[PDB]
Amino acid sequence: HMLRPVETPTREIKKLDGLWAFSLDRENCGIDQRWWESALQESRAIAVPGSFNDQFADADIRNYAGNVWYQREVFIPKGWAGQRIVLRFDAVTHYGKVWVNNQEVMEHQGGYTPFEADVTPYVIAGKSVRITVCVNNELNWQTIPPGMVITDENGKKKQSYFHDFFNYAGIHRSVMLYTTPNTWVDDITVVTHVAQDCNHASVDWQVANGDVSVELRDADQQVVATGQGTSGTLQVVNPHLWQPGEGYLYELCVTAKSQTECDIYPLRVGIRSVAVKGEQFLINHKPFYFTGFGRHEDADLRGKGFDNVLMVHDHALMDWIGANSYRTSHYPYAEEMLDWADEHGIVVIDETAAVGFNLSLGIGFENKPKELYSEEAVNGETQQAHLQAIKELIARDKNHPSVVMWSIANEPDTRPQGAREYFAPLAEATRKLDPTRPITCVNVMFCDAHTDTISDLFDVLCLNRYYGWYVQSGDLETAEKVLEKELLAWQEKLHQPIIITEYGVDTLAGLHSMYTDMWSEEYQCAWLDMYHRVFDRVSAVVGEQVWNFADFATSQGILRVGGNKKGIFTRDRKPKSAAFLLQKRWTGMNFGEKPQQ
Amino acid sequence: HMLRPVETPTREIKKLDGLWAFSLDRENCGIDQRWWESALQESRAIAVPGSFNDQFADADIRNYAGNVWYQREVFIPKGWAGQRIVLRFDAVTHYGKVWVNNQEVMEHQGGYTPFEADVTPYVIAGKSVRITVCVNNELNWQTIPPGMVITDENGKKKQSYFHDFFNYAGIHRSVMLYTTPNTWVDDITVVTHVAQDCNHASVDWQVANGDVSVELRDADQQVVATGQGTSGTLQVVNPHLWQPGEGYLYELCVTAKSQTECDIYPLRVGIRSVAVKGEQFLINHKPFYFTGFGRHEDADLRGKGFDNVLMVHDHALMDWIGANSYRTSHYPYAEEMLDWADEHGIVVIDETAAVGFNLSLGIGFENKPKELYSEEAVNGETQQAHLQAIKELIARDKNHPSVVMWSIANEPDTRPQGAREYFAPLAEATRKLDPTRPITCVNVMFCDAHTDTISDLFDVLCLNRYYGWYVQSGDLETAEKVLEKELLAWQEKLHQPIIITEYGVDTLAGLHSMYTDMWSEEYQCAWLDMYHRVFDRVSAVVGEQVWNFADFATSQGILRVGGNKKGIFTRDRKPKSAAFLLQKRWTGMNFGEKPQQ
Ligand SMILES: CCCCCC[C@@H]1NC[C@@H](O)[C@H](O)[C@H]1C(=O)O
Ligand SMILES: CCCCCC[C@@H]1NC[C@@H](O)[C@H](O)[C@H]1C(=O)O
Repeated sequence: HMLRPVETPTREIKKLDGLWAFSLDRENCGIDQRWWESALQESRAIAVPGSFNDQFADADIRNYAGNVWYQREVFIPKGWAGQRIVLRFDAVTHYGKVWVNNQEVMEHQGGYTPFEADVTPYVIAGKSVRITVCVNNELNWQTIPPGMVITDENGKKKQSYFHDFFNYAGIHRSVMLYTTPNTWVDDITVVTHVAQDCNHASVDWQVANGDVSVELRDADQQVVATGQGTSGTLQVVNPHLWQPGEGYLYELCVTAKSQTECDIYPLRVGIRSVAVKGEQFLINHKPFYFTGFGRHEDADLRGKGFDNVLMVHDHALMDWIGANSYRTSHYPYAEEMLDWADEHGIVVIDETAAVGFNLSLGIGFENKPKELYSEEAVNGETQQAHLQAIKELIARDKNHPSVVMWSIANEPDTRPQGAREYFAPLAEATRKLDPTRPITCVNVMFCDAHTDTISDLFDVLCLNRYYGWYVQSGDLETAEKVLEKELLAWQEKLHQPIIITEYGVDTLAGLHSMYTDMWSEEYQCAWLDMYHRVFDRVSAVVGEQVWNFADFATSQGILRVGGNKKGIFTRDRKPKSAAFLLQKRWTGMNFGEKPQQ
Repeated sequence: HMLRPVETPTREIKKLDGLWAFSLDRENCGIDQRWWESALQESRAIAVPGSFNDQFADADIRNYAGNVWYQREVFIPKGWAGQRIVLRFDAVTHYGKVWVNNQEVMEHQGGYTPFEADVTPYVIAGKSVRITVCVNNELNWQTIPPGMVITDENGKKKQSYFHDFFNYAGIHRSVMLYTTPNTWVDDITVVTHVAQDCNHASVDWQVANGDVSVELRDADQQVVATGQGTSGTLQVVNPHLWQPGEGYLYELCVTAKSQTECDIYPLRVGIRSVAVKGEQFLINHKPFYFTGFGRHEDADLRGKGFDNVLMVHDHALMDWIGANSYRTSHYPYAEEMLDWADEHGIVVIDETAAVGFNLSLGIGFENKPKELYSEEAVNGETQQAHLQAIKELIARDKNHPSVVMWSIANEPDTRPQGAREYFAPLAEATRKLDPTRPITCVNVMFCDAHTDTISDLFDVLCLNRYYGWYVQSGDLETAEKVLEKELLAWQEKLHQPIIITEYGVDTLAGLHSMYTDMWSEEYQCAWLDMYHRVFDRVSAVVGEQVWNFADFATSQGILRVGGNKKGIFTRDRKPKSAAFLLQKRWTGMNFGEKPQQ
């Protein structure tokens, strides 16, 4: 049971603020020598939140595999003698184990979701405790995402993985201590139903030794509904709906009264209905059309570290270009992202970190498990770890009205028997963990309409298609034919709504061509344009998401010229020519509505 | 009297073909030691045609001022015992003096026009003579263009000049030996009149001890007119006219019969009428609208050297983009250019090399004659040299139907009294040297409508305007207002047709901006677009020529990031985004007709 921290009977002191002591451990003696005991040797200042790889311009820190130590002292605020205090890590990429002054208090696997522990017994209010963090950036076959650690003859660990983006690690987001009353709200769940768009209710179901009443206050803070019951309610309402263009928010505030002290938790709600009918995706009983991007949490110097200016600027760009939706590509994003999405009515495809369950999308000319689904590779523990990743993503983003669909994985290889054996239970478990949202699994190119094995276990079909790029390279005529043929094949086979969640081409900013050859800005424009002409001719396609909003870092190889260049913007957010192409189509269309051509 | 070499009683052996011996002369002892006597010492292979500056990747050859020696042996063809043979240099940039085996035979000042000498007495037919050329790249106040040589304390000559483009030198074009019969055509002049577009004649006037008859053969080689008379004729005709879109060519062939031997010269003619009426420029009695470029003869490695692939490719680009006209910016171009223009119906503004008669367009923070028009600077000899440059340009391109206007100079400073004193006689002398074409002088920005002194001495007003770039920098709103105000002021003051012969902005390929700030591709697009919206609101503007077709080399300075970047194409001919902007406007308009907005 987890909620995002906020105010009044609750209060934060964040240690996000500032520089920590940081150290490597090339021989992994930190645990043996109990480094959490003393203040570190060999410590250098590092900034949190932020990846550790790019911060020191050193290829050895950058390419490190192992454990790293983050440590900082802090003064525990003194008006906190009688309240309950928690230590919350909003993300520690891959694995983290924390000591609060010689006392292990938490441990976590999963680099993208928050994890907290009550630390009341282990701290002296009014004085300073020392926080030590042990961070592991290693991936094996039971981590979400999977990878393999390669140890050379000399014990240097080098991490290989099967996804594009670079394996940035560290404390990527918020680290804070926050206090709730000893009687406190611990979890909230809100569900919205709507009929003729002027007439429904907000079911609730709450959970910590406190009798609870909930007021549903206005944007004007005018109250229009009231309930009581730990097992919640159905507050019935005639309302203004949370819509894609505007995203209205009521405020449902839950009051947890114990007979002495009280706690109250403010939770914003968007009144909207999501469903799939035939080949139509409907938000509030109207067929929506998705436009926008796959994104990444990547940026210069800070890696995957959260940054407010970046969020403000990237939403300004996305707003300008006319995007209405995005997918949290290949891991759960910072919650600040989803909060922004709620206030602005941005439609979001929420996705777990389950990427790389595929051993066919390689560079060439170089020792893998020859069976993807097996005891050596993706096995039962992997499945359990995956289900737990689904449970953490859902427990954190269930109430967000902007999250409109759950993505279980991205681009697994579905051809082997055992893909369906691995995925079907996860598809079912996910539906039972949130029956109010449709479910998806993003589908790779070579698992075509004929060969794919699991897409009928999901509500929406999300395709990643690169005809004319990785195959039929340079050939816009042939690729157009292939793309039309496979889209009609998919619509014939499943009669589900189709979103093209990935389509894009590597483009060097400033490379121009009078031909329309690959890597050129002219080719990025003509290729996106040919895709758009096809989408507009297939009734089932309800959504387009250009593969990347910006250029991002990847591991080194012959396929990646300083990373992935499929961005519409450069890594410093400057637009390639295709940006204006996109802006013309996406602002020239009626909002949320499929282009009539 | 000069004509371009061609065939049958005439025949070429070109020494353009191939590598010559080349040498510097840092102490100028080549003339004293009569290097033309022997085969050179210290000689390295060099390619002709082509500048010498960029060919060796050496900054000292590149930045040299002085004399250089070109020398090659050649075998004089033996079936040339009884015909007359000439040595023709199509261009030797700035100055050249040639010895044909210890016999000075020619000398020339003027780096852009051909010069030839009969060499019959000085050669043994059937054996090989040695050709030595002395080339000077220096500019003083009596050269077209003017410059000043700066000699430092150690006698190193460094050339300063007052124009943008780099002072490339050498043998830039064709060097050939060609034979005519001892009775030969020596000069031709053709004039075209046309009334209701189905009804007029071709006046002629011919000139070398030969009785002459002229047949006017078809594209089908069908004869439709015939004359005789050294003093020519008026062949009256009902015809298909030389038009801008197509450029039909008759062939007028002149037959020079002596009683024994004969010579005949083929000369293509375009039947078209050019005139100015009010604020209208008419080709064949219809108002034309100019689109296209200022160009340059500049390209990688070869400098200003002529190259056939470059001509084919640049015309393919210009054709694609929709350009119908161009100005031979800042010197006469290769005649092959004007021949191409004739066959393709490209309208050309022909311009002399008289650039830099202005000492106000400088970079800053650095000794010039404080009076531009004076004995120290532009004086009477400069005027005579300028008139001779006008005479050479006109004698070479008079018959070309594509040449539709003569440009006397580019961007002189007209404010001082003495600008009108210098220019008026040249304007008159030019009208009397070709009364069939309108006359222009390209006008610089700071000689505004109020202050300019000489524009009323010319038929067409050609403006070079850079509001929003060099002034009101970045400000599209303010610059738009200024540009409209000055264009209406010019139309009010002179009621002449206005061509904007220069408008452009420096643009780094691949620099992009979400603002529309300078040096960005987005700014090049928005600035050209604002100019186009203004032009379309002023009745007198009949022509637009974006300043540069491609990026070109300039001398070093703080204003030029690796040269001038105002090109629409890069120096390797790849398009910036604005190229598509241009292609949309220029191909979306009715041909030769002003955009109705
Ligand atoms: C032949 C199949 C090619 C799959 C390649 C498409 C990949 N999908 C997942 C994304 O994270 C990658 O960046 C994308 C790519 O490589 O740019
Ligand atoms: C303030 C007046 C500025 C004049 C500058 C305009 C110049 N006209 C002549 C061209 O040869 C130059 O390239 C152009 C420029 O500099 O790019």
